[PDB]
Amino acid sequence: SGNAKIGHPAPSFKATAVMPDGQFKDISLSDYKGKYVVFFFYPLDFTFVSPTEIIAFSDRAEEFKKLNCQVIGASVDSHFCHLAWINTPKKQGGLGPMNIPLVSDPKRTIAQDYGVLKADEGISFRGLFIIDDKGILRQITINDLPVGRSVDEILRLVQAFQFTDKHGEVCPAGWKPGSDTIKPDVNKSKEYFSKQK
Amino acid sequence: SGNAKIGHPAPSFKATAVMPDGQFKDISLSDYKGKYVVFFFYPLDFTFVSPTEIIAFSDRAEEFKKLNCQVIGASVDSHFCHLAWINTPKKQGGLGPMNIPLVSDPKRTIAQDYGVLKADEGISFRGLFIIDDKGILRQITINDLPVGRSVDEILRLVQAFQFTDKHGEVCPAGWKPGSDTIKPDVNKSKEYFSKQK
Amino acid sequence: SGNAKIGHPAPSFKATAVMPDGQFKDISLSDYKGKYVVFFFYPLDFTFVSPTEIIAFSDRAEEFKKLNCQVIGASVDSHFCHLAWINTPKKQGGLGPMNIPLVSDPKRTIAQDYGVLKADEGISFRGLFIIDDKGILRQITINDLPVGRSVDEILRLVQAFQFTDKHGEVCPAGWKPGSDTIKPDVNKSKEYFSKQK
Amino acid sequence: SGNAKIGHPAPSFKATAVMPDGQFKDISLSDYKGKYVVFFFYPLDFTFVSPTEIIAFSDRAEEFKKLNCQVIGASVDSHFCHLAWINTPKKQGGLGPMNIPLVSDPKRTIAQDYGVLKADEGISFRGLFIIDDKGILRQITINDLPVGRSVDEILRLVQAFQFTDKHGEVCPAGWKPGSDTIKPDVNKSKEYFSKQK
Amino acid sequence: SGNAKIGHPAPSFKATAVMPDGQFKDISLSDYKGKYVVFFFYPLDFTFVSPTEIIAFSDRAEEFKKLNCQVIGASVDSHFCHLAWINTPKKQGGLGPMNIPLVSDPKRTIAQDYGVLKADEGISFRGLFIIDDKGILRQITINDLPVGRSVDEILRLVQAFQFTDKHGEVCPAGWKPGSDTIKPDVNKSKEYFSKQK
Amino acid sequence: SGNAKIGHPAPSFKATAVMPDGQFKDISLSDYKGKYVVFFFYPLDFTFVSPTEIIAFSDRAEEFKKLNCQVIGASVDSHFCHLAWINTPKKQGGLGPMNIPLVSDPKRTIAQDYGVLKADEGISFRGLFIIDDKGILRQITINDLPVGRSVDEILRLVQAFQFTDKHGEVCPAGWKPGSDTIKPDVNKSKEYFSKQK
Amino acid sequence: SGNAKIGHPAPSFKATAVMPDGQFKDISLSDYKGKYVVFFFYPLDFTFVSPTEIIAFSDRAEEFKKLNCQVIGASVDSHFCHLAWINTPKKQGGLGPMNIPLVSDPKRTIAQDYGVLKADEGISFRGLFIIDDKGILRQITINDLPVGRSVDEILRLVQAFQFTDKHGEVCPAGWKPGSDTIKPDVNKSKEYFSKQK
Amino acid sequence: SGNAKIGHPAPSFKATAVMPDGQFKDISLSDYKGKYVVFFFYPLDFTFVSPTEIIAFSDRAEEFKKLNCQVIGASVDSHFCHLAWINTPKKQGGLGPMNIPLVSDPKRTIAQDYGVLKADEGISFRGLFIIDDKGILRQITINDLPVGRSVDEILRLVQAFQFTDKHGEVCPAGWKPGSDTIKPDVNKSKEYFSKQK
Amino acid sequence: SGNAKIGHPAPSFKATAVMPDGQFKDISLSDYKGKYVVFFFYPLDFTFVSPTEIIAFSDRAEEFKKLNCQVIGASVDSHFCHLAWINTPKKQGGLGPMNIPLVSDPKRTIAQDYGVLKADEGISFRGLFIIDDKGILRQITINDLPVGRSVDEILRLVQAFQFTDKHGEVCPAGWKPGSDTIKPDVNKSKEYFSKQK
Amino acid sequence: SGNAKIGHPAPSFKATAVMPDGQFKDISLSDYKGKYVVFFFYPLDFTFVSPTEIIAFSDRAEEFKKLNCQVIGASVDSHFCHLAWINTPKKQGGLGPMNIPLVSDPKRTIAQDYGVLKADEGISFRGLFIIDDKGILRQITINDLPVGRSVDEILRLVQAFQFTDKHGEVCPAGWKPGSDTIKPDVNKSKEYFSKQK
Repeated sequence: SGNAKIGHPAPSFKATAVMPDGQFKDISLSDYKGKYVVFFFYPLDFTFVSPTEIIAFSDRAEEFKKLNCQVIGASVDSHFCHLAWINTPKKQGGLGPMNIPLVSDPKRTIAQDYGVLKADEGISFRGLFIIDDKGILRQITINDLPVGRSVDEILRLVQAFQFTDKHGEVCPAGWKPGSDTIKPDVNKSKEYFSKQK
Repeated sequence: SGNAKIGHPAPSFKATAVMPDGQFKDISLSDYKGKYVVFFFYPLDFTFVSPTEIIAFSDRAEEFKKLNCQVIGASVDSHFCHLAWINTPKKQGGLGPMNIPLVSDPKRTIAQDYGVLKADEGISFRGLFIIDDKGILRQITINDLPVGRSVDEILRLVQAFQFTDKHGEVCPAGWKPGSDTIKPDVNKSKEYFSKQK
Repeated sequence: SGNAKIGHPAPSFKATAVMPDGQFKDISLSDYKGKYVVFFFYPLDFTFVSPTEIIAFSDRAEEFKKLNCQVIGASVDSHFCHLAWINTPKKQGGLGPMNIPLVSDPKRTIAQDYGVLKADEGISFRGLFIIDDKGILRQITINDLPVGRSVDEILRLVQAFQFTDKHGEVCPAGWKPGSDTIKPDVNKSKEYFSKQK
Repeated sequence: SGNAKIGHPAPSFKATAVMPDGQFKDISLSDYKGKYVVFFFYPLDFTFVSPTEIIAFSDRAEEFKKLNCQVIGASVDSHFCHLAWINTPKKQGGLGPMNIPLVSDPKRTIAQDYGVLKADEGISFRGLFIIDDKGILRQITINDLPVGRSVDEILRLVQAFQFTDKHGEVCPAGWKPGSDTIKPDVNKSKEYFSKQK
Repeated sequence: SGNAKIGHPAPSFKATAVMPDGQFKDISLSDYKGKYVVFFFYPLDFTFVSPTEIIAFSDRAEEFKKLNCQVIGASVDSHFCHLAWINTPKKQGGLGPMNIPLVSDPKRTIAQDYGVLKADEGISFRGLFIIDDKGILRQITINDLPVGRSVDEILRLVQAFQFTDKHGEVCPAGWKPGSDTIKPDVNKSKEYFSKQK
Repeated sequence: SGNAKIGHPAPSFKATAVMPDGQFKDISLSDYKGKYVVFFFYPLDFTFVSPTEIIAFSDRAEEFKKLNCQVIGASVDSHFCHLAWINTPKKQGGLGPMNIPLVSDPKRTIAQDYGVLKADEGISFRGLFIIDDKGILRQITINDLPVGRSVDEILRLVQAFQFTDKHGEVCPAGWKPGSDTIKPDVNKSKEYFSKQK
Repeated sequence: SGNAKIGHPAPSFKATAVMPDGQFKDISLSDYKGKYVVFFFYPLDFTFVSPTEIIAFSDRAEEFKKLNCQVIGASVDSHFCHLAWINTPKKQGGLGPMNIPLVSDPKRTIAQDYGVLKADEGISFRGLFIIDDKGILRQITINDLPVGRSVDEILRLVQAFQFTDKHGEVCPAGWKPGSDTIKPDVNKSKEYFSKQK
Repeated sequence: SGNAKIGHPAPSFKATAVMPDGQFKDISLSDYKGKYVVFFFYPLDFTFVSPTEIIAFSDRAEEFKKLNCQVIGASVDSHFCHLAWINTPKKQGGLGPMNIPLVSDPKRTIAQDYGVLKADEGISFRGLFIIDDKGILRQITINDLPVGRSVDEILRLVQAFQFTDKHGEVCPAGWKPGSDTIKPDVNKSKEYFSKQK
Repeated sequence: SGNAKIGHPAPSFKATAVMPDGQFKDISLSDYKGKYVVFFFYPLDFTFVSPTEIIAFSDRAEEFKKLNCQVIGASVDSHFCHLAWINTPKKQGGLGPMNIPLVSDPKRTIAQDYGVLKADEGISFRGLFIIDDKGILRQITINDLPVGRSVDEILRLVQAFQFTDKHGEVCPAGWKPGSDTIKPDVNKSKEYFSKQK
Repeated sequence: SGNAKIGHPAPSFKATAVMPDGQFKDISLSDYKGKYVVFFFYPLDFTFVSPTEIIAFSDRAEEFKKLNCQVIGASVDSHFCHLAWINTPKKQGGLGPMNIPLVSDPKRTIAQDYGVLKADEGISFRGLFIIDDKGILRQITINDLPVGRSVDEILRLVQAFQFTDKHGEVCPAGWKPGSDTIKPDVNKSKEYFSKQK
């Protein structure tokens, strides 16, 4: 969990990234205070699972946008290496044009802060972080190096967390838009448990 | 995450537990050595979101068993409390009969070892952990209190890691049984991008 | 025991509690300045000796009210577990309606502060503390698990104390209202010593 | 309480004491292993509440021997001061012939180990420790100066404990020889709850 | 010696004492400012050598008042014990009426302050401290437990110092009033050595 | 004071001294085991109250030899300074021949051990010690600088100590050879308190 | 400079490199014990001054080889990066085929060891070290980011060092093969200075 | 190395130097802001590679002045040891007149600050630091004792840096005045790369 | 050297000396500010080499006066000792009248300061220090115990140091008044060296 | 001063020196255990007092040779500076043919050990140390820079010590060969003091 604890302000940071239009702007998590943010880390540039999951995100970038949610990727590689990677063709193992910002963390501080730094390699694991509109860490997901994440599950989550923040109800197990939620009140909750069995 | 580090042995533990046939028993992580384990904490017994997750896991227990994987719940609550809750009918917010064991971590030391303890409440967060038959932790998943987790996603994840553990290939984003995988070699990986891109 | 010392103010604390009217409320020791307080811990909820000790106190609650004294009980169990227990009938091992508020000490801090923490189990022994309307500890009592306490001996004590408070005349051994008291002076004490044998 | 923790070996001690027959003699708490012990402190000699306590314990010392229970009393006063006090007629604030032994804790180390020391004046409060035949502390009772203790209650305790020892069964609230006990098992306990109320 | 240094101000103290008249009165060493003071300690109350000493001073008291000198004795025994001792026919070791005050040092602190505390026994030694009107310790005497002190010799000392305090001269070996003295000047000294041996 | 504690062996020492026969030797406390010793310091050589005090001893040397007691003097002055003082006419303020050994402590270590070292002046106070044949410190006497000490008094003591040593009785206050002693026993002591007045 | 000190063994290291024949190999600096080594660091990959420096070395490699001198390049970038770079057309800013191993140092330990890490960027400066066939560092050269080094100069140094390692003489300023060298003696030195200056 | 880091203000210093014009003078690196400074250390006065190195800089000095660059030499040798040497004809090994100041560092503090001190001998290595007009160090060159340096290379470097300084373009390897340079921009850098092999 | 640093303010001190005109006086080194000072130490009083050294300075004091130089003797011996020793016939190993102050350092603090205390003895080595008219120490001379210093050499030194302070010229080896001195200039020094052999 | 202490072994050292026969060699104070040794420091080569001092010792070298004493010079200057200055003719300010070795102390650690280092300047005061054939320091002489030492005296001192070590007598002030001495015994010395006055 590093220094990022769920329920608390997510570790801040200011890094150089590759915007969805080429060119290098200095992005800060803080610049998004007001929008949800799916900040995810991936191992190394020019590897395998990575391009598959980072492309999967850029492509669906719109779906997240319709949720006032800004996705943001990051690795320990330099921005120059990031650019070179996006220019590389997909069929060739590259990312190709991106609709998502890609952050570089060559100090590995952003990594240490989020506790996803595989020290023995100076690499970061497949950590994903869902921090909300106010800056509070709401979900954290880490996978070992051989297994990619699921944009769908991560979408489900954001919607989920966005619901609760505005309805004072809680999302039962495996909730999805339309599913039954429940009132977190000893009495009021029985209106949910009752219609179960 | 506290002490649990993906890629290393999952912190061990010895704790009292209410087995599926009712009745207590001292359980140890090691006991389950040789098969996958999905260890998951939930804040408190008699709550609202928790009951849904725990029950979802119980019922889907066979699915996990087929996957040669043991599901184990966990909470700071005492076994006496656990039992009492399982003994409460579902329509009253109770668990009902269980197919899974519910460990009890009253010294809050286990939650500690899994960096899932919400110190300001002596209660754990909605953290999940999947460790493999060799004892190494392969994936940490943590949710803020309001949003329940997804059994399907965990199943996907277990299947994933298993696939990679026995095949020597890696799993692309969103991978599921049937999907294409990518040979983690610089060259032999083109056979994947050459089409799956 | 712990930070609780006979003579000095009683370790402060603020915890959630289940109010007599079956309602959650954050209570503080301090909110009782001006009244004597009998603060007692009990191992766990849904146990055996314990339910006898608190119904004892809950039933004979008026007897303390007469003596302007609040009886507050507490264990490390969640206020959800607490309510659940009070909702379990007595013939089934429950508590049934209470006239005494029950407190949840999940972070174990209150038990640690009063020295009644049974480390190796994250449980509290059966410690009872009687505190005067000024807030300073007057009498402390701890029983090992198997042996429940005596609601009469507390009654006796809470009375003997309020007596010394208003008379500056000490209570001899086995004292009870009506019993002869002895004057704390070298001479005015024989008025008690000669009148015995 | 000090180094005195219930469930653990009661703080050892070796002091000079004034035997029942007069005659001084260094005795050690270990000397009484194999027998239950009622070790109690009293503020000072030639005081008030105190003698009412040590004679009461001395006279009913019979009932304790009938329980293979040794009673020992102590104060920071020297042994020469204890003899002089047993040799001072009751009717004059004195003790008179003693059945139980009184130990002198001049260096105050014993009061410290049991944490009954009232530092602000080199005196010990009214603390009582009922320790058993194995040497483990089973009950701690401590009183503020103005209020003497109850030999009946301590009797009840020394009785209740020995009961639980030999019966692996537990004594409810207010238990006294004859009254129903309860058994520490979710099912068997019902036998107790099923009745009462 | 603990804190008592010759030539420096004697360690201050404020203890409860049994006054010559009979009542208990807090007394501070400073209270006797302006007067000389012979302060002495004795092991215990109800001992042997001790009372003989205490009695020697309580009587010769006048001789001391003559020398504008206050006398005070002390032990670690309580004041209650102190009184009980004076209220004991001197025929059987009591002290009987006292013209001197008996100081109670239960905290063992003032003793510690003079460095006459026999820690291994929590009892003081036969320490004698002569501190003058200006409040500064002028002489220290300490005897093992067996042998008492000498009111005579102490009287010679008090006498001696006072002399030098006024005449700016020094008293040679075993000097009693009326004996030659010597002017502390290389030259003026001759007036003594010449008239001597 | 210092390390020299009453009850334990006197701190050892090996210094250079001027023997009663002229010429120097290296003495050690130890060289005197089996015989009582009276070790006394004195401020400076060629002073006043000092020679009066020291000559007093060399003279009565015998009365001490008779008690199998060796007397030894010490100051921070070199041994050459000692030898020059003895060769200075008594009338001139010298010592003249001596029958007592005088040791030098030019490193103040012996004075520091006995805690008679007036640091601010690098001079030793008027401290005297009496150590038994077994070598343990029995009495310690220290006077400020302007007042000598009585040989007659430190003679009585040595006799008082040798007595208690071989008789099993204790020398009351003011004891002197031939005076009433008393047996330290609650009973066998009354043979003394009774025959008082 | 870091842990690199001319005169002592150059800091040992083992990292994954990309060999000339393409292909990854874990190289260790000891692997070349026996031949001179010109180890050099360069900022990042896909930069400017850097690739002009690296291909300049790959192209002139044979010159070093004739000198039994292994050359090795290094940067913080991953090996997958170093590979994607060599597989980039020189005109495209790439490196093209390479004739020297390019080590990866993602943990910045190697940089830190040679003290060429630019902390504020986690990028290495343009540092080059030339260590001999015994493993000891003989020369260190470092340039601020914006100015590339000069292969000619390196060549000259390697020759000059090798020259001295074999001719027991020393190379003067500006020296190139076939230039006047000098005897490190006070006399044969004149052989240079004289017929010269 | 030491306290000198390229990118930061070059360690400061002030020491006694022999001006090119003979006669002492306390020089300070700060006296040179506004202009580049090539600062070089050398082992010892009256050595071999040294004279050739310093005499070499002394001569080409005009080429540096041309470049608005001050050159300064330094050794642990005194100012006197220095002068004597300069006042020695080259044919004998001396330096002969100079056009460069020679700093003296008997304290060895300037060397430690530059990390060029050879502790085992209290002599420095052949370290040369070229620092710019703003005080910030730009290049560090250190050779082992046996091998002299190239005044040519320095020259190229001082030139190279001055260039990058004034032009905002980067100098490829080997770069000399006239040589091609690249625009440090992803795109604009291409107009140089396409012009290559 | 202790704190005695050549070229630094000689260590200050205030001690009780024995003035020439008989009698005692608290003297300080700052008292002699304005004149040169030859502060010499000597082991012990009443010894051998010492008096021969001190009466040598006493005897030739006028010569040091003619240079505005105060000579001061020092020893750890008390001022009383000093006086007795000066008041002892030379033929008897005494000093006889003294025209020089003899300071007393019974606290060894002054000796520790001039680092000449022979700690393992309490005595001091034959150390002499000559400090100038500004308080700065200009020469330290200390001999082992059996070899005495020579007043002549000390006179030569004072003359030389004073000379230098006046003519800003250094005195060659062995210099005496009238001897050829040298100008501390590289050039103007040839006036000395060239006029040599 | 430093680690050099009169009466203890002289701080050992090993340094390269320039033997009288020219051309280097590494000597160690140790290479002399058997011959007296006069070791002297001088601030700098090519200065002023210094030369006059060392050519002074070098000339009278035979003086000590016949006293089995070995003179040794030293300074921070390199052996190279040493030599250059040696070959420098006296009339130019140089030394010329030496008959004494001149160790070199570039580490400035030998001066440190001899507490003759002048830190602030990196030089060493004019300190001279005469150690005996057994390695123990006997005399330390240190002058401030401007004033040279005196061979004559040093010669006198070596002679003195040799005499004391050889005859068991001590040398009064200004002692020279032939001068009489005192037999270091109280009475025996008397045959010296009488021959005076």
